[PDB]
Amino acid sequence: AMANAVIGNVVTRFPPEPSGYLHVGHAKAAFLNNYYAQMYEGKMLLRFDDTNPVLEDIKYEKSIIEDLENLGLKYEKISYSSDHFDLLEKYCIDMIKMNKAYADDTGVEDMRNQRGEGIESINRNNSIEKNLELFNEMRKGTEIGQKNCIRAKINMQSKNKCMRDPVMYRCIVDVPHHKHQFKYKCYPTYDFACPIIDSIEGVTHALRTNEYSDRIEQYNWFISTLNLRKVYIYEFSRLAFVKTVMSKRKLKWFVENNVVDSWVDPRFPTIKGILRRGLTKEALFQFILEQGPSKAGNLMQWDKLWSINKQIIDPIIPRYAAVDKNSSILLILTDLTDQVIQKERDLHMKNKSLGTCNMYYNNKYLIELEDAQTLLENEEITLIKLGNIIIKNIEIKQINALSNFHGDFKTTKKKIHWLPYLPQQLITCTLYEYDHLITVDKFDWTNFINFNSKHETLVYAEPSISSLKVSDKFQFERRGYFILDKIDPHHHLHLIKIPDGK
Ligand SMILES: [Cl-]
Ligand SMILES: [Cl-]
Ligand SMILES: [Cl-]
Ligand SMILES: [Cl-]
Ligand SMILES: [Cl-]
Ligand SMILES: [Mn+2]
Ligand SMILES: [Mn+2]
Ligand SMILES: [Mn+2]
Ligand SMILES: [Mn+2]
Repeated sequence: AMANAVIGNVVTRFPPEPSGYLHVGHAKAAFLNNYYAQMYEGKMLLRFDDTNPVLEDIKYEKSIIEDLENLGLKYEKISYSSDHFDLLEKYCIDMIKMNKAYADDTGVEDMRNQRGEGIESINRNNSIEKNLELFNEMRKGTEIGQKNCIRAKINMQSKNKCMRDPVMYRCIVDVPHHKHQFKYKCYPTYDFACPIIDSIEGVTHALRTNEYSDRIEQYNWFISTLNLRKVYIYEFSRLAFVKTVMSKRKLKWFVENNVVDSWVDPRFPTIKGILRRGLTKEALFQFILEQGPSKAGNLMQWDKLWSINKQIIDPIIPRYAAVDKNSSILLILTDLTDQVIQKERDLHMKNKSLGTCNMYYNNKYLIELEDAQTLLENEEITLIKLGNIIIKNIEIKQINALSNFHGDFKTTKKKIHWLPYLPQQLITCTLYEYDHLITVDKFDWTNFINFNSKHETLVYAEPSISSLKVSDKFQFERRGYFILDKIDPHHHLHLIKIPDGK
């Protein structure tokens, strides 16, 4: 819903916590806020939701910004929740002075169960000036102040657990804030800060994953009680996948235990990781647009996302060939000579926009051991993109065959790929095939870790693959889809298999 949205006057905002790397969960949010803003020719704010102190190992803002650019999402302005602390304090005092907030020194268990059973706590009827004295205590971070929090005074008998005096401010004196250090001793809560900040920042349409509770009634109460400009708020379903560890504790465990090497490892749910695994932002965004709502708590399968991605990339990438380097066996076309013939072929047989490549042939070829051990004497097979041959004797250590290129491809059922036996021009490559880090769909947990989830293979590839640049995607004939990840000394390629949904 873009309720009462007006063309040219919509402002949304994407509000990630600046305390971690962007991961695919953020995906939906980042896109939908951009989607709706473009639908209405409006603006999308980027607000780092730094409302409470969190110990950070790195300033994550740069990472988030870079990933957002890598998704084509552009935003009008960048703010911090923390930029409104002074304003938020002002409003908190106004709340106290309208008798719509009180200080409460009741304990956490007691408070939780009085909210459960609906008992208004003793302090609910404090005087305004007592509430003010206590709030200043919190602002100062004294003993008393740390004993206290500020709650909204709504309705403890309400049907909705979120309207029974939610907490608005808290006193945190020991954890530093990633921007203001220990300058603030009290901090607003998410529930109090979000409506206020959206309102004063110009947001017309706040978008939020459904948290299964009716925070909406609360949001709205805050906005009306304070007499602020109204913000519409639409809840959409969270996007989460199976076999995906999204918990920072367990992610850090992986990283510090050398199960992965960085937070950008392709088995990780970070945006950098999944792009590195070969996903297109087009695929992800179309997946989001096409998936509809999801019951709170449901996890999606990866297969549809990768199938979308395959349909996207299949028509716009070159097709090259590669064989297993240590097990490839030699096939000799005994009627030809070792003169090296070079023919122009098309990089895509059905998309000449990608252009041409050079193909080399000789009397000597490299074919797959599986393909090889499938052959039979006097069997006429097809070297793809080249022509047909008839096998003579399967010596498997060698295969001898005779050329017959001018015959038709129709009468042939076996159509194998190949590499010209030119070791000084064949390109050596490492293929990485990744698997999920956990064996289960959701959560003694480390006993479900797939430790051997990075399979490496050495292959030879056509010389023309040298033309590829880092991050290029392509297809290996009868092998699958890959993305160039790294170029090494002596043009050794590191290639990551892109899942295809099958
Ligand atoms: Cl609470
Ligand atoms: Cl939804
Ligand atoms: Cl955690
Ligand atoms: Cl790595
Ligand atoms: Cl086949
Ligand atoms: Mn920071
Ligand atoms: Mn010769
Ligand atoms: Mn010929
Ligand atoms: Mn495996």
